[PDB]
Amino acid sequence: HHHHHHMVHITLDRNTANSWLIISKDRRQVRMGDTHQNVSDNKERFSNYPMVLGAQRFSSGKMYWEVDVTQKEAWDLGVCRDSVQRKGQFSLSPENGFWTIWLWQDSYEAGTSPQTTLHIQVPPCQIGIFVDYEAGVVSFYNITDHGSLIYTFSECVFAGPLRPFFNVGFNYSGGNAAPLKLCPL
Ligand SMILES: Nc1ccc(S(=O)(=O)Nc2ccccn2)cc1
Repeated sequence: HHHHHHMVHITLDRNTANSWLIISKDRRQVRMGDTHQNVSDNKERFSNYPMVLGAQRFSSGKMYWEVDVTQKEAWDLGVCRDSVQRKGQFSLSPENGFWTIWLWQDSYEAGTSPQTTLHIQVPPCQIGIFVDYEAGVVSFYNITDHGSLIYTFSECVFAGPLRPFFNVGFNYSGGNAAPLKLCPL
C-alpha cells in the first residue's frame, strides 16, 4: 500500500472515554486504569466498555493513521459514526455504525455481522487504518508484515461524520494492561 502520504495526526478525546481509561498528556496513548479515574459522567462517555474516540471528525477525503498494539491480548480498532450509541450493551457492526477489527482469545476477526475470521500469519505489533470517505472503504494493514492487507470493508454506508475508534479491552487476566499508542508519522 502507498497510503502513508494521507497520514493524519490523531488525538484522543478525553470526554468520550470510559471513566476507567487514562489518556496521556499528549492525547496519543490510552490504557485501562485499575479503578475509576475521578472524572464526572457525561452523555458522550462509553459506559459498558473501555472505549474512546479520536477528536478528529472526517466527512470527506482519504485519511491514514497507525496504532501500536504491542503485548495486548484484546483490543478493537477502526472508525465509527459520530452518532454511535454510548450507553448500555451493543455489537460492533456496520449496522450499528462501526467499521472495526479486533483481537480476542488468540483470534483476529473483522466486526461484520456475524464476525469474519481474519488470516494473519505475523501477529501485528502496529496496525494501519485507511479510510476513503468518497469510495466508502475502510482498510486495515499489518505494519509488522511490510504493510500486508488485513481486511477491507467496501460499499460502506457511513451515513455521517466518522471518528477514529479505540477499545483497549478489559484486563481480567492481568495480561492486557498495555496501552494503545498512536504512532508518529
Ligand atoms: N457487545 C460487546 C461485548 C464486549 C465488548 S469488549 O469491550 O469486551 N471488547 C470486545 C472486543 C471484541 C470481542 C469481544 N469483546 C464489546 C462489545
